[PDB]
Amino acid sequence: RFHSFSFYELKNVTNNFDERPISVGGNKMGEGGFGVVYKGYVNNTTVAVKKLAAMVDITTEELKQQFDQEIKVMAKCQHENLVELLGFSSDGDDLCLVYVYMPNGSLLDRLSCLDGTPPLSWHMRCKIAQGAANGINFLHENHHIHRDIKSANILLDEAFTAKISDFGLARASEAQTVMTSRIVGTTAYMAPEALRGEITPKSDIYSFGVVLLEIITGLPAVDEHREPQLLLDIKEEIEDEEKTIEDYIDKKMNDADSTSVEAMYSVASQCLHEKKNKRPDIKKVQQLLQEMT
Ligand SMILES: CNc1cc(-c2ccc3cc(C#N)cnn23)ncc1C(=O)NC[C@@H](F)C(C)(C)O
Repeated sequence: RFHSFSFYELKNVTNNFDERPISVGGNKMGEGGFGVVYKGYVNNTTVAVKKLAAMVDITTEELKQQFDQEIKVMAKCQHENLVELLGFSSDGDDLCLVYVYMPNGSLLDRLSCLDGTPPLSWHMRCKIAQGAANGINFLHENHHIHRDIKSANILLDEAFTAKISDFGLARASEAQTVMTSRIVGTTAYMAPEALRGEITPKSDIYSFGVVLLEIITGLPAVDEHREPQLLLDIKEEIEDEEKTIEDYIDKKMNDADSTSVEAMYSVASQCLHEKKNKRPDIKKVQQLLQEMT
């Protein structure tokens, strides 16, 4: 179970929600469409505090439903490859979620070496891939579709254990795929059918395939000042025999052998089937990654 903080704790331990980035003396550690994440301290524990906010176009009602989803999901799902929700504040007109602080931040930022952190070794990238898959597997076995799988939502503890975060968009799975009029996610990560409003766990797999390409290449999922602009189009250029995965391997690594890299790439490529029904389910992905080390 959880703890019910009021603001005055959360406000006051985040330097009154100091929105300046950590690196310039504030408390901001990251931000997304649904809020800003702040560094705080509760008792003797460093925490991450997410204060919700419509950073994109969405309703207060939608924010509140997302807040309630996250609690509901976290109340049911405890696992070492998921983040740990300590508690929340609903006090007044501002919603906060409090988590155990993750000392290595997001996988997106570590693949970028943001703030000067050292590149991830191939050995740690394999541990991260296996961990994220274990976490997704746990969600699907508990009949939850994540719907927002991306490197920004994979956090890393001091041993680089991968932790899936951000469950406000999650949905129960079951019978047959369902459709919604509200299309959510980050387009560079999204499966075809999810772009069309279909809700299905197969879309989590596709998104995980993109994360695996990020892990192998260190490239961003989308980059305007790059060609191609979309990472997932790398599969088409390798499949057309123009290039090979080795042309794209991240150079900021000295411990990556061709055989394990091709094994990871092969998994990513299966995940990235445009046809939803040709993709491996998460159990299969998990086993493929286990066989790879
Ligand atoms: C995005 N960044 C963080 C996020 C989090 C964190 C922990 C749990 C949760 C849950 C959600 C949600 N929903 C969002 N975040 N979250 N914990 C730390 C960081 C961070 O920036 N750590 C510092 C390092 F990066 C380093 C020193 C190398 O700079």
